[PDB]
Amino acid sequence: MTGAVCPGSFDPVTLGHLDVFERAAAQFDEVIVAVLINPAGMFTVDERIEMIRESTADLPNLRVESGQGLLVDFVRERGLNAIVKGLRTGTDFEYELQMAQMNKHIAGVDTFFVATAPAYSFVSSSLAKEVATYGGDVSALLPASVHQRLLGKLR
Amino acid sequence: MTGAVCPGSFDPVTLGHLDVFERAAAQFDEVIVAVLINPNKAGMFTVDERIEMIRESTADLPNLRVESGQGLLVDFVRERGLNAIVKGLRTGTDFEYELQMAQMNKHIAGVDTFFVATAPAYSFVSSSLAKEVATYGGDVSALLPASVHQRLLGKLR
Amino acid sequence: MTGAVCPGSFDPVTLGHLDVFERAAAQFDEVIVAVLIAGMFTVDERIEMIRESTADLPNLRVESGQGLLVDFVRERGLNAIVKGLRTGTDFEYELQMAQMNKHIAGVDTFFVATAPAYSFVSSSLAKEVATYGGDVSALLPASVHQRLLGKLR
Amino acid sequence: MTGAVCPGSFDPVTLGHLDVFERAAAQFDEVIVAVLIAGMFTVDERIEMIRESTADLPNLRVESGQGLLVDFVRERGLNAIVKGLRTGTDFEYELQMAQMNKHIAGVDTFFVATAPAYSFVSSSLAKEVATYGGDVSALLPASVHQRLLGKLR
Amino acid sequence: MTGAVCPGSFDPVTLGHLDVFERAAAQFDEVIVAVLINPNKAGMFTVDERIEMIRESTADLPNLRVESGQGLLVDFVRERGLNAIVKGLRTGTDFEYELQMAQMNKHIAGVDTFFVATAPAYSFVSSSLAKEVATYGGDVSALLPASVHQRLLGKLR
Amino acid sequence: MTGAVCPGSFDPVTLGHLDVFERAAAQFDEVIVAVLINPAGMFTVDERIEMIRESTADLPNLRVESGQGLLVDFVRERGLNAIVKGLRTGTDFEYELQMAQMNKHIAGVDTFFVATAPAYSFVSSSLAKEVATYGGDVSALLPASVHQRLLGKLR
Ligand SMILES: O=C(O)CCc1c[nH]c2ccccc12
Ligand SMILES: O=C(O)CCc1c[nH]c2ccccc12
Ligand SMILES: O=C(O)CCc1c[nH]c2ccccc12
Ligand SMILES: O=C(O)CCc1c[nH]c2ccccc12
Repeated sequence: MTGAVCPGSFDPVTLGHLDVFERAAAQFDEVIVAVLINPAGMFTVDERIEMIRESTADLPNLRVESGQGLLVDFVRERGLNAIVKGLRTGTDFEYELQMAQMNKHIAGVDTFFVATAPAYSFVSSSLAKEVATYGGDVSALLPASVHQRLLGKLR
Repeated sequence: MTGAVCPGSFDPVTLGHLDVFERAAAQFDEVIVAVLINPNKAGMFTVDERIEMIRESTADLPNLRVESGQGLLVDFVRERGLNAIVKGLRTGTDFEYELQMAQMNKHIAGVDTFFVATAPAYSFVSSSLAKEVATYGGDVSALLPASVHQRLLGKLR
Repeated sequence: MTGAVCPGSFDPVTLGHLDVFERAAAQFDEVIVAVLIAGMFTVDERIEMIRESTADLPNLRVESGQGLLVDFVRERGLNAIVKGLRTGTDFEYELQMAQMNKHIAGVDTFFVATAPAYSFVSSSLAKEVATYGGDVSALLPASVHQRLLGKLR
Repeated sequence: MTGAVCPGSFDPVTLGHLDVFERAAAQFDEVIVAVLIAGMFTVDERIEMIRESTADLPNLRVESGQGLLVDFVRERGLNAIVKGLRTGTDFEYELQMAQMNKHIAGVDTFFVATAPAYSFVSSSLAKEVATYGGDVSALLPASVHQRLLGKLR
Repeated sequence: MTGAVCPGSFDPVTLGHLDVFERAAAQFDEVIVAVLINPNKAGMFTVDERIEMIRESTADLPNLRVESGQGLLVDFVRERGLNAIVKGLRTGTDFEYELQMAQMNKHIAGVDTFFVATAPAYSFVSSSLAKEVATYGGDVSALLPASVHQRLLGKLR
Repeated sequence: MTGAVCPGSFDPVTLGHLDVFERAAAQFDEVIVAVLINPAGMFTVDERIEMIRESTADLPNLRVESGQGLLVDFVRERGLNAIVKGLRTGTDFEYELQMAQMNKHIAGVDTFFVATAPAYSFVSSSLAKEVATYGGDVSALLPASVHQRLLGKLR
């Protein structure tokens, strides 16, 4: 039985994230989305977890959990040793490569990167929030449920 | 039954490739190494030679097999009932041009591509640079499996 | 009297190229597509395919050329190039030619990011995929696609 | 009726920025420099410094703004941004914002490669160097440089 | 009498830094490690601690010395009668932003900068990532000299 | 006594190359410019060597020699173990990094990279030849003597 962890802050989850979740769930027997609790953002951890669960309702082999500290501990504690992450640019690859090599060195945990779907290559949680704050329409870039909650926080 | 295809020309296979094979074999139920052959331009090693060098250095990976092919990689993948490619990457430059091919492959056949950063120690080895260095007498013994190094010197002499 | 030149081999023109043409036509009074003159299509064929695909762009025209792009540009009274860009790698090598062109002829180059949907399309990859039976119909203008099938079949 | 907006904080404007302004003014009928509103200079100060440095550009004006750049652009009847670029790293992060801006408001972005001589100048590095006594006089408009000395001395 | 300055905050020095020091010491008659201290924000280690960790792991480099400084690097370099900086680089992204600073330093003071690719084995270590990983309990003993690892754990506990 | 080798095809030498030569000569006791003879280009090896010698007449600690085969053999045969090369882009760095790591691995030879002077960041031997072929003026980008010879070959 194979498995991977998809880590992030997901504040909020975007369609870019969801695309990665879907592709991981299609290729591994089990996927765990790991939501970081940090020393902070727009949505509480529980809010983020619920938005991810709504968006991944049709992925039966994917579950969502929170964690803190070293990601490789979160991964190994659950019997796995693979991370799956989405990538948008060469710059992304160079920073993430450092962390991937470090994670493999310290804990034997592998990282698999997947290129973003072209349609979602310019979406990030940060930019979506920023645009929405000033009234820009980001409804095509977020799951439907997320866009609903986001308008709420902003009002 | 999960599975992935690890493609390349593997002319010859390097320790960087082998590292990628091992990591894929650890994470997928089956792995197929796809040895892509250009029917127009012969490489240094024949198809038989390429496959033998890979098999000899992967004997301890019981869920990996090696097959050659040509034409579209996505056809090789789909005809085996799979839809994942695993490829090793060294640089940001690598990521950008492989990004193009992965998006195209997803578009035309729904095949996914997963990239892995190769191990630091093998980051600077490529089949082509190993060949070039060996051609002019440089020592590349530590970058190639034992199944390769002396066959390579043999080809060159 | 603003104007820009959109250069390339366009063998064949793709929807990525067409997107750039449309954006250049929307921002300059005058756009010329400059077709460089052994690929798949003849110069006349490439010109025709672009003309077919840009009929709704009244301020655009298509011409062939040879030699330095800056001479093609300057001989038509203009001094700006508009070119599409996909990657950072693209930017760094196009940057060298942009600075060279500015240096030798005072011709400016404006780059525009490809539309997300065409980030992975190029003339070369479309031909390669199509050659092995892959469906590239969503990546090429309708006219082009039929013509491409013909060259292969 | 062509036009483009050149955005930034310009704290202060550098010769790199000015080069881009001049190139945009040469290719569009109308250029607006958009100054975003705790840096070194006040908004009024930054606006003044740019106006001083662009007196020879008759089709350029300088205005301050807040919020989404695309709204600043659209509210003035335009839909193009012109921005200067130094590196491939620059292109990849600016690319994300360019595609976002096109998506949300249909505003195009044209990038231009910095002049070779200004490849290493930025507002931040000029301030940092000047703060420790380094001579940045060859990298800033004459007016700006004097004003900068004043803020430090 | 040739010479180069190797700058950094070295908070703490890593094996990647040490590799760069050794390569500079091999190619220049004298090398000065320049420990740059921000008078506004304290790092994890004091200036004394940073210098001691560097000295302890460079004892076999007789043409290298260690001095702290602040403000413009080019002033530190020129006041010692030198005009070369040697810096290690990992990525293309590293090269682009260090490129800016090297051009600026050449412009304002005529100081040259030479970059070296760090060794593959140390490519992914940085002072900041080593600190972050150690903070949350990860094992970074193989990435730092002996002079550093336990002092680091000490700071953290 | 310190030393470095500056390798290339130099077909022809540009002001970008010369800038690198000057900076190497200022920092090492001895510099050797190594001109590759290849399996080819516009200028013969002897022509290239003479153009480099004219351009570096004021660098007494720099000499010019031809070589073939493995660069690290050329370097070690002359008692040195350092290469100095100019770099223009991050892309350049990524390709050259591979070769530098390989050269250090196989022969213990170090490589030091130096960023191009801003004024010469867009010049290359290849682009200068191409531009000159079609009548473009590249005289500000090449040593004076080189531009003279180049016009000759083209006529
Ligand atoms: O955003 C990421 O890629 C990593 C998030 C992350 C770091 N440590 C973690 C521990 C538990 C869950 C998530 C994380
Ligand atoms: O592909 C490109 O961008 C350059 C094509 C090109 C070079 N010189 C040219 C002259 C005329 C028309 C096109 C060209
Ligand atoms: O620096 C930039 O390129 C963006 C500045 C910017 C964002 N929103 C803006 C609104 C008005 C004027 C300027 C801005
Ligand atoms: O162009 C380069 O950087 C390398 C040229 C080169 C490779 N092997 C060489 C051997 C002798 C002289 C030069 C060379």
